Formats: sequence, C-alpha cells, structure tokens
Amino acid sequence: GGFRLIISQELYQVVLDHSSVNFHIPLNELKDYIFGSIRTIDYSASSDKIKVVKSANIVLFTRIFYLNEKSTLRIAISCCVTDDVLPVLTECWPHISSFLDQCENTLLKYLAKNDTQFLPHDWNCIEVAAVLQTFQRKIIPLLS
Repeated sequence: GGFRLIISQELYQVVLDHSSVNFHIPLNELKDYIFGSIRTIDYSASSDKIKVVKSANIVLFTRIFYLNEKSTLRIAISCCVTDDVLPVLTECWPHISSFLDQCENTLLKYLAKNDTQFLPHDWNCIEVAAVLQTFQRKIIPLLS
C-alpha cells in the first residue's frame, strides 16, 4: 500500500525521504508534526507518536529517539500512510514497535561507527538502506 518514509534529525535535516511509487504533503508541515505540542508531556525520552493529518487523509507514525544519554538532539523515523490503515496499525502495533526498535538500533550503530552525531544527507549508507528495507518488507506489508 502506499507510504512515505522520512528519516530526519535535529541539529532540522532530512536524511531520507522516500515515497512509494504507490503513493505529498509539504516538508515544513511535516517537520512541525514530527518535532512539533501542549497535549503531550515532553520527557526528553525515546517514544512513539501517532497523529492524524486531517488535511491529507493521512496518519503519521513517528519513532523519535536520542543518540545517547548525554545528547539533547533527536532523530526521527516517521511514516505517512492512509488514515484508514489506523485500525490495522493499532492492532499490529506490538509488531511495528518491535521493527521500529531494530530501525532505531541500526541508525544508532551508524553513529557509533563513525563517532559522529550526524547521519549523512547524501546516504552508500547500508544502515539507512536497511531501515528503508524494513519498512518495504516488514512494516508496510503488515499494514497491507
């Protein structure tokens, strides 16, 4: 089914932006949905958010995490899908959350490899490709 995968981080920089052939919305509106709220408490911790972009019939789910204990900078793995996937997305969430964990581990290992705090924006980066592949082969198929 169609999807848009954005990997981004705070310094905001977009590392990957991939829409499926099958599949939008402005990048500045997304930065706000991803890193933008007075309804949720900000804990400075690793988390998951699901938001409905009413203006586009889309649901956005985001894993956001820190490089490490000492860091104040966030990395986000965000995905847009049709809002009618929300029932399946919520039914299958323990599966999706576990796959997002692997994606989070993968990007963190890149940072460890390169002793850096920054993902490339011109990614032969196998770690970024591995995340795209996890969405293509595991997450999105489960959401049909």
